[PDB]
Amino acid sequence: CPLMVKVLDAVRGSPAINVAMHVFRKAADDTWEPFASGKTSESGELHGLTTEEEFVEGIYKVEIDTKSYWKALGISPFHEHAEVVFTANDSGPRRYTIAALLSPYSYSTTAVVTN
Amino acid sequence: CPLMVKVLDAVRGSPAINVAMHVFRKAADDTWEPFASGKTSESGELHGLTTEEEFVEGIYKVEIDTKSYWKALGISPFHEHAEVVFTANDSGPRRYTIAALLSPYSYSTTAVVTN
Ligand SMILES: CCc1oc2cc(O)ccc2c1C(=O)c1cc(I)c(O)c(I)c1
Ligand SMILES: CCc1oc2cc(O)ccc2c1C(=O)c1cc(I)c(O)c(I)c1
Repeated sequence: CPLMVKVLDAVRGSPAINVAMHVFRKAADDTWEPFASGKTSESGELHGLTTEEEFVEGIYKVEIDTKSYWKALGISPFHEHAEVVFTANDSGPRRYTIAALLSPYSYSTTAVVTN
Repeated sequence: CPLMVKVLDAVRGSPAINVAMHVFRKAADDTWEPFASGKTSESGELHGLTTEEEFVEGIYKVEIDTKSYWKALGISPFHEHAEVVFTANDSGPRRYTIAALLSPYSYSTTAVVTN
């Protein structure tokens, strides 16, 4: 699993379940082409987005549909989405977890990059 | 001052000085148009980006150049930039402070919205 996304909810103290997201890879003309997408599981995790062979060096964007999540909970949110943009680099074997902790007017995102 | 951006450095415990950012506004054809830009001062704040009359309803994106900030301190960070996308002024004019707290592999962003 070269790339996994985990989303938590800071209002309810729980995984953020059924959060949709799309992953994009930056093309040579600086546009964003779709790469993978899915919705978080009951654990707040989205697995299986890509494979080692496909996940080459480049700039990637994860767009997490936080607005729909808060709307489904009846809570007014600030952001249209949470966007995480990063370069994937080959420095030995690397697995990436992109994590996001969500509140209606704030989010915190980190990366856990391991071998 | 309807739109202000404040950036802090979580490694040094200080304002993040000389951080460049660009603000965009979504046009009716759904492209991002340039709206304003600037860099943070010694206080970590960027004031004066827009005016009440120009800052109409719309979807705005603030792209904060966090990568250049960390690279100048010798650090190779995870993110290319921090992106903040939000609908503004949908219920009348408000004042927005966008805040970002930066670490090399993580950032937290919030908004303070006042009437
Ligand atoms: C210390 C855990 C943690 O704290 C945070 C605080 C934040 O503001 C934002 C994100 C996190 C975050 C995670 O990224 C996280 C949580 C779990 I549970 C995991 O299994 C994994 I992998 C990663
Ligand atoms: C970048 C600003 C900021 O972002 C954060 C994110 C967090 O998760 C926790 C705290 C902060 C935080 C601040 O400490 C802060 C905010 C304002 I508005 C200030 O006027 C002053 I002085 C300090």
